[PDB]
Amino acid sequence: NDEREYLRHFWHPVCTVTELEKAHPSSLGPLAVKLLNEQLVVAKLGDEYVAMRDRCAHRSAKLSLGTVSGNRLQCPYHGWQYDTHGACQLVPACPNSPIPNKAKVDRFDCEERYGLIWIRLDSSFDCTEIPYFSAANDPRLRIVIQEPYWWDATAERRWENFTDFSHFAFIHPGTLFDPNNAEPPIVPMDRFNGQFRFVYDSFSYTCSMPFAINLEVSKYSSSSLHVLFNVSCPVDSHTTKNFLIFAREQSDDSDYLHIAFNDLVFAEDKPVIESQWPKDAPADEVSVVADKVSIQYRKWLRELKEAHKEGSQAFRSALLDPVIESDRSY
Amino acid sequence: NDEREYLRHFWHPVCTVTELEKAHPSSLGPLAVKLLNEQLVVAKLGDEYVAMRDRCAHRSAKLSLGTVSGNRLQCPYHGWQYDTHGACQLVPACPNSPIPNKAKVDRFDCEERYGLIWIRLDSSFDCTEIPYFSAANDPRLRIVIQEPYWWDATAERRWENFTDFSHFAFIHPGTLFDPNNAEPPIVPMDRFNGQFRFVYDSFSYTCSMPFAINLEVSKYSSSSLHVLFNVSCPVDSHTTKNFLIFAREQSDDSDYLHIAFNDLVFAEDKPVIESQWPKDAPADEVSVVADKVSIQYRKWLRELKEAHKEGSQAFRSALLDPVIESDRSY
Amino acid sequence: NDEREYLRHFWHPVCTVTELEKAHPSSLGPLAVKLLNEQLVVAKLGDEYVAMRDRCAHRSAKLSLGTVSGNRLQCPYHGWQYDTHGACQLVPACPNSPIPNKAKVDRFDCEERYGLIWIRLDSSFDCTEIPYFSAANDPRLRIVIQEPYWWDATAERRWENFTDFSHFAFIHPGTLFDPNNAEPPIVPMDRFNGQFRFVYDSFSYTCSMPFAINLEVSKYSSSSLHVLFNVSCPVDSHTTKNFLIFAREQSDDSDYLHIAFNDLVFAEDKPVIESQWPKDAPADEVSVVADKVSIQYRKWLRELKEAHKEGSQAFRSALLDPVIESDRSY
Amino acid sequence: NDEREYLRHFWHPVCTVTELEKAHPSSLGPLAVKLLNEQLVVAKLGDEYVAMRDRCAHRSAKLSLGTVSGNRLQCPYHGWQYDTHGACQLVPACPNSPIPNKAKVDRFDCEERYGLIWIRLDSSFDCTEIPYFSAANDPRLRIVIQEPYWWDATAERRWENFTDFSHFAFIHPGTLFDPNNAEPPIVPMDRFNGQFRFVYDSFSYTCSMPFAINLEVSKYSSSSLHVLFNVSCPVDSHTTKNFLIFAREQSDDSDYLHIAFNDLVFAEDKPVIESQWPKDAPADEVSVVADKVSIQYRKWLRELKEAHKEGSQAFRSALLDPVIESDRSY
Amino acid sequence: NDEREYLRHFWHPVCTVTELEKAHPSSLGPLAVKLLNEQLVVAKLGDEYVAMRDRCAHRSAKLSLGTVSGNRLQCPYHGWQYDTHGACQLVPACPNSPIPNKAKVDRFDCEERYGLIWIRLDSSFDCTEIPYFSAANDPRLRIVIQEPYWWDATAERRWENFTDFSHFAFIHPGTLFDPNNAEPPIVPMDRFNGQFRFVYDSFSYTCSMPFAINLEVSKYSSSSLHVLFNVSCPVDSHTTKNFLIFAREQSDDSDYLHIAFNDLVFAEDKPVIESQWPKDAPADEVSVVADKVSIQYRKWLRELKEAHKEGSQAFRSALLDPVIESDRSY
Amino acid sequence: NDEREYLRHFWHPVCTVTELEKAHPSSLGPLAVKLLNEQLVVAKLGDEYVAMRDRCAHRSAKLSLGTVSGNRLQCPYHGWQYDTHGACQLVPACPNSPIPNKAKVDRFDCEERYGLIWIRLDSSFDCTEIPYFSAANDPRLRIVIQEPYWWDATAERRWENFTDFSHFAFIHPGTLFDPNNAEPPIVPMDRFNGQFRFVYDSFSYTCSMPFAINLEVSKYSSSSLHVLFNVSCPVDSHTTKNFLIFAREQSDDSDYLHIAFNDLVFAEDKPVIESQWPKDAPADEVSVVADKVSIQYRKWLRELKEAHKEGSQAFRSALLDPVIESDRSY
Ligand code: FES
Ligand code: FES
Ligand code: FES
Ligand code: FES
Ligand code: FES
Ligand code: FES
Ligand SMILES: [Fe+3]
Ligand SMILES: [Fe+3]
Ligand SMILES: [Fe+3]
Ligand SMILES: [Fe+3]
Ligand SMILES: [Fe+3]
Ligand SMILES: [Fe+3]
Repeated sequence: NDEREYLRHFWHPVCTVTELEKAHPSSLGPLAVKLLNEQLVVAKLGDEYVAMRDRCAHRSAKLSLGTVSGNRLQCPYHGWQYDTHGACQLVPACPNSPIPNKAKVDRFDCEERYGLIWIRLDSSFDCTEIPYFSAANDPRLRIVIQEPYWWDATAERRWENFTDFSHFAFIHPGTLFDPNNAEPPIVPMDRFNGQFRFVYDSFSYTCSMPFAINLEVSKYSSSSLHVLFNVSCPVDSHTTKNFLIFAREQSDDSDYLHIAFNDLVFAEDKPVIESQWPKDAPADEVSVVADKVSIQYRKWLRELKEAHKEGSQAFRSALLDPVIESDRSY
Repeated sequence: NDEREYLRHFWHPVCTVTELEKAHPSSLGPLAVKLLNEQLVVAKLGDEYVAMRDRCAHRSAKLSLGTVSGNRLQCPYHGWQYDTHGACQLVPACPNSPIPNKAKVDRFDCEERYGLIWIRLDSSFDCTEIPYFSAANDPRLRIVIQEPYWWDATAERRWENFTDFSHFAFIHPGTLFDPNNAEPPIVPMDRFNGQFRFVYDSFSYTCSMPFAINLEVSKYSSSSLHVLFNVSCPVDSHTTKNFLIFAREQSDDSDYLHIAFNDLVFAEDKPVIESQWPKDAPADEVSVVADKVSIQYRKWLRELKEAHKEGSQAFRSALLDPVIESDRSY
Repeated sequence: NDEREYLRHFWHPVCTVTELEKAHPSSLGPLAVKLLNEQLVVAKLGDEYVAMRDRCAHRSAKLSLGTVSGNRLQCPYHGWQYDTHGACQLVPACPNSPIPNKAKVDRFDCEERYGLIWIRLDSSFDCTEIPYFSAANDPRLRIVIQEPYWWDATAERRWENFTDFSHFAFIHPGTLFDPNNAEPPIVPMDRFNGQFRFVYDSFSYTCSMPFAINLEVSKYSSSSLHVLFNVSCPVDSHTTKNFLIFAREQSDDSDYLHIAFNDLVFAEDKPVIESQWPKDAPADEVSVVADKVSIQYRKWLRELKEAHKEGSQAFRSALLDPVIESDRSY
Repeated sequence: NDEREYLRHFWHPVCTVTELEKAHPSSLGPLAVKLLNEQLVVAKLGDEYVAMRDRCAHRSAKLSLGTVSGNRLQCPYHGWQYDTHGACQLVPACPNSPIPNKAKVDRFDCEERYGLIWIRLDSSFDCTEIPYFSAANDPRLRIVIQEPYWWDATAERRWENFTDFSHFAFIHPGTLFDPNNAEPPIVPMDRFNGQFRFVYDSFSYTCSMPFAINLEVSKYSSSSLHVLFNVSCPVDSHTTKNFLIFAREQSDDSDYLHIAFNDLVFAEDKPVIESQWPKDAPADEVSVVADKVSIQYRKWLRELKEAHKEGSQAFRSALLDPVIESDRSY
Repeated sequence: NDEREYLRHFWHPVCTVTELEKAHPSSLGPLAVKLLNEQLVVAKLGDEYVAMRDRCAHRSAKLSLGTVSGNRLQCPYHGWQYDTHGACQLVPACPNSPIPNKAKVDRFDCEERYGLIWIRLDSSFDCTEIPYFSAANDPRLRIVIQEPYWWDATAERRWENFTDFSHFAFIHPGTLFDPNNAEPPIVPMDRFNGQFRFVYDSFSYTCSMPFAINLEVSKYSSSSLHVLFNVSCPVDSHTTKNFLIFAREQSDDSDYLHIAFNDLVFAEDKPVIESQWPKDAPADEVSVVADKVSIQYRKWLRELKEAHKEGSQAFRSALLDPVIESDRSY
Repeated sequence: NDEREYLRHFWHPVCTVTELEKAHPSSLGPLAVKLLNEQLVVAKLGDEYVAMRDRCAHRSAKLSLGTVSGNRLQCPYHGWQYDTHGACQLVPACPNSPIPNKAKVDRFDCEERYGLIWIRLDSSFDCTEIPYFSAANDPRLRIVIQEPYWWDATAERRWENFTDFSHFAFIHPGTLFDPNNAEPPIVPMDRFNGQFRFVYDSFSYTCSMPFAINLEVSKYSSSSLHVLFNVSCPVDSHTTKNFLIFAREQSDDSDYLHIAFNDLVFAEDKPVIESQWPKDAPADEVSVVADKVSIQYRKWLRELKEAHKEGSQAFRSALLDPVIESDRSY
């Protein structure tokens, strides 16, 4: 249902690498996944992470109950095998007949990065990249990948909560609220290279549109820096599979000191954000000046929506044209 | 859809008072309630039981997850606070900024009586009143408020089961059937003051429309009184939250003796009334002579539903115009 | 919804006889059954098994919560009695007044055979008959009736699964796959007397349309016959209630030896056939040559569907007209 | 613990035959049974039903997790095979070396009768036999074997419950109590051939000691006989596994008509008999005159207990010596 | 097991009055209860709360599954009736025989007070009274009786927690810890009339030995007073059924404002107190000067233990001899 | 009782390091653990993994419910704090009073190695060391620490299952059985340095007594290594917490490929080893030639158990004295 069609051009994370390896005893998958209400299967065929529609072209069985055979995905029902382009190469019942030309299942751009598996459902605008994680490569940093966490909220609403400042005092009094710096500021926001960028005082955001946040917290550079990377998988209209990867300089402490803390603040948000109805933000919400980030976010998604209808070039401009508001130089 | 629109003009019970006090440790509420598919929140602000739509005007969190602070209801997300008129009176993020005029939520007529909280969603026709309970104030009687009991059944069908005389022999054979009173009488039924009134020998029904039933019983076992006040709340298309208050003259025995008995009668009804399908009674049900109470009630509802269409006064007339069939005065 | 209407003309099994006896302590029933999204009640009235809409004419209660009384079915709410023709013959509340002419509930052809209760919702074409079980009569044979097994898949897909050959190697490797007889044959299929007939080499299939299969196996081991009779009740758009009656001539062994093995092959099919989506076979399924039985079955159903809209005798032609493709005498 | 040792000399039922067949997909078993706090395994070896300690000689694994292999039982751990005499005849790890003389597990008299598997743990007295079911042979009769029902009560208390008369009015008011035959008779009891015999007026009891009851009912309605055969497996100190086989000559009705009614009377007994504490009847129980059957049963058990410590032929006397109290010919 | 024998002379609460009325639809009971490992049944026979051993003298069935008939308790098995002295008065099976003299079940002192039902298992020292609740009678005070709450701890350990001062800072930081008055004092303790008495600054304890606490909190008499009455039922060696009744002057607020708060502080204690092992305080616990109350408590229980062995007069002295430590005059 | 007393002199693993870090959000612990029926608490105080009895010296709360504060473990009840020696260093209630000398809890030898935490309950014989893991430090190998897996089985029987050669054909037929290596060899077994050593062709076992097993495998499938280190922890009379660490040379594949495989092997063992009864192997088990490893191990344990009785040095000798059967050097 096509108010969300523009979302198909972006790269979305569907599972962790370790979720795929855990899925089937072979460690190759297949793993079933759902993205923007599409039912897909992921599997490692050879050296490629391949993503096809989880529906076989023959009698419509789910390839995710199949098995990986060599470099192919084998349907569990009558054993057809599919190659990295989703084409059937073996029909065991008539191995000497021709393979019908329609014996084919849709395939989607599937690439690994940062420890997660990303899928891009519609490549026809050739102008979106996998979101940016600042801490990959940086060898001073230890990187932990938390289990995915699922919310009954939309990627847009989850996004907005992660970049929200006004809510600390009420949802996170014990864990995030700084009573001396109690009231949030207004900050300039830049569009650059498909990302939103803004800073605090020091927290620095690089939000690859639509659903990814890259938050670099430094302790006025004195101590040492901490990076949060949080991206929402729009599973369906009501649901998100949410991924948090975090990196830290100070690696001497326990990973589960941080994992529990993150876990805690997410548990504080979840019941509120899930309560918001209607699940998608209607046009009768009343804002005030602290909501700059949420408004600017919605402004740009609307433009990306309209730009999409106009077509490829319009969308490329909408996404990548810079819109600088601050003094920082690019 | 809006075939139930007329029902919004009546007072409906949403919860017992204890339910609201129990809902949150402050004993002030808030408590969430569903009335005719509407999501509402109920709270004690100062001296008032207040009812609002359970949806914040900022970013649409459920206020039922919030907390009562002072004489206002404070949202869980960013702590906007709403007064007894549903107007925001504090935006914690910009305390030195003026509150938007649209920063308000719908408020509803909300009044406590008999130990229950009543809400009127539409007050425009200004002509409905909270059902009549005969045993309030009468200091000779001991009143008990059972816990709400829920049925997968509509308020109309719950009402028809309660005033039905024909089911005693079959659903309640060992608890309410009188062997040599096995065939039900046809009875005069008057409309007075927006109530149905009729008796049976005694059993004296005073049913404030649409969903309340007040049954006084001058026992053939006592020469002393016993009173059943039952009111169905239509929470949605398929289910009711049902309330039972009963008073008794012979107040010397255990409350639970009668509570257990009522609970058993309802247990005998419940499966059968839930089995009735469609949930709303269609035109092809075939009534008989002994269904006089069923018929008059469907007739009055149908008239009231029509009157609602033709506007305020035609409704006030269909409710309040008297119609006498028996030989009593009023 | 008129897409499945032609199926109402066939006899469908809804329950075993032992199901009807177990369903109520009388052993006469009533038992609630669902067929083609119709809610029905079955009860034993005298010497007849009769079937009615499980919805009482009076106030729409479910007669399946009622009791059998002599030779009628008694609604649990107000006690109306319905005879074998679905006619109300007693109304307790006015046992003298005349019973209305609308005091009837629809009655459906219902007759027991093979230990199953079969229902024909539409009899206006008068050309359909209960499926053919080869092994009734045959006193050389022991007949076990397995308990109904439910799947989340449609009767057609269930059917195509039962008659499939290509799948043995992949979902039944250790239970049905013969490595010698590893690749599937294409074999003549006859239409005779409304049944599909075809044979293997020694497996003889007789398939009373649409959802019944009678398979005779003259195993390559001795002179010891085996018959499997499998038939799918289409209870709604997504689910089947399936029955299996099996007969064997080597009958000195335990029934549970064959029940376990039967159950195991069904356990292997189930997750896969259930996985198939959409539940109903769409036009974009790619067949190969080995799918002959599938494609001929689907083609015959289509003729039966479109014969139905023509009228009575067009259907009877499409169903019963012989169409023989092999050299066998009928 | 030597308080219950005399019971090891009787045949006790441990499972139905259909239990043994259902317990493993071969239908040969093995099935684990518990009797008099002994853990046993039952399996079908060729034409014999054999019973062994469910504890393998080698490393003490449970043979009930094993498989039947030809005419032996195969331990699941290291594959030792035991024959009908409980002797190991194969040791895979050294199939040439001599099998030790201790490579044996205890074997117990085990023979099928009436559709049940019966076990005699001690055969050294050679004077006990499987209880007497009156209705085997009788081709006028249909014999139903109900599924075993478990109670948390001892076999004696189960027994005294079955033969009780005073309780009908209070736990079976609506199912067995006759208000005409309201008060219980005292009736002669004979000991003959190791059974208690007594009759009512038309109920004839034959009770093969200790825990079996054969009750024949020539009802006051016509010439239609009914037999109930009930027997308690003492599985430990606190619990019974009880069996009921029932036969009827009026056999045109459903089995489930009698199974439900049977089950209902047992449902009524169960909570009460289970409530009795201590589970074993202490000396301070106060009888009245109507407890004749109870007191004679308990007295006979005591003689059987103390005859046991004397030795073989003292027991056989106490058990089999006739002791007739009525005027009937044996 | 007889380290706890002295406890049988005290009055113990076993249930609330409303627990007895809820237990059976008659509102008369019977209700089963367990005290110091004794299995008892409570029932209202006439105007008396009667308590007997929950074991019938005939065949050992539990009278708690019976019913109250007139002024008697009727066993559920064979219908014997027991009067307020535990004597059988009716044997329905031989209504014209003599009633055996042993047809009797033990009866125990059973009296209601404060809304609870108290049982005294051993009256032979005639020198213990039901604990003292300061707020009964006082008409300025509203009295609420919370549902009983069960802990896996002993009455002695639960007692000591309720009178503990040192633990606020750690188990109740959010709810009871007063940071300005952070460290506990040492207070003089008096023995008077079987009660311990001590005060704070103002909290005033009157602990009727062994297991009852009566805590009067006044707000330096300025505002208004609040009374907590908490008593532990020593169910068995590991378990307590705990009763809290509380009274307040200020009755204008919700009962469930206090009930939730109490509930909260109990939830804070429960997992700690349950963790203490061994469950009974062994002789190797190390005390410090803040533990005066716990030591003095243990000193007196030991003396009551020894006094009991010496006999009645010794015990009466131990319990009632005054031992004044403060200046207050008696 | 103290037949397992000798086991207290060995180092035993109680938890993985992550288990301790995960146990409480601080990542410092505490974590409760049971070792040989002893209740202990483990925490990271400063630089040390500390193990104490999980029982406060004040009033016996479990310190595992407490929190780590500074370099001490703080009790949940009154907040006594214990240093790395189990001595209380702070009594919050009387900070200006001296701490009692008996205010201390038993402390135990506690050391981290290989990612597990080891405890030695008795250090008096000072002659045991933490088991040997061959693949620590070897930088060519990738080490994985599985989650602890629990078995209702003793450490002795778990060990015997792991070194057993005779069960492959039966418990693991499709996962570890080699068809033409179906009969197990008898092998030389040496005692060195308190370890059993033996090989099989290769498979090289190094089993530090009593419960550790270090198995190196130079594959016949690779010419590269794979290492299994398995150690059972006896938590009580009937159960074990089992640890598996494995290293591999070919580190290029998914950890989960092997994790899933190990988990499947254990799944095949588990039911069978749990079925073994009695839990501790009695003298009447009949061993055969192929049980050489079983026999030598029971022999060495029995000797060690005896040596413990005769004192420190006789034990140190029975553990450490070498005994060579093969032709290798050491
Ligand atoms: S469905 Fe995939 S092979 Fe038939
Ligand atoms: S959503 Fe309610 S205050 Fe922001
Ligand atoms: S609804 Fe069936 S009898 Fe009235
Ligand atoms: S334990 Fe039974 S074969 Fe070894
Ligand atoms: S047990 Fe109480 S009457 Fe028989
Ligand atoms: S019990 Fe641990 S500090 Fe008191
Ligand atoms: Fe947040
Ligand atoms: Fe009713
Ligand atoms: Fe199949
Ligand atoms: Fe009975
Ligand atoms: Fe406390
Ligand atoms: Fe193994």
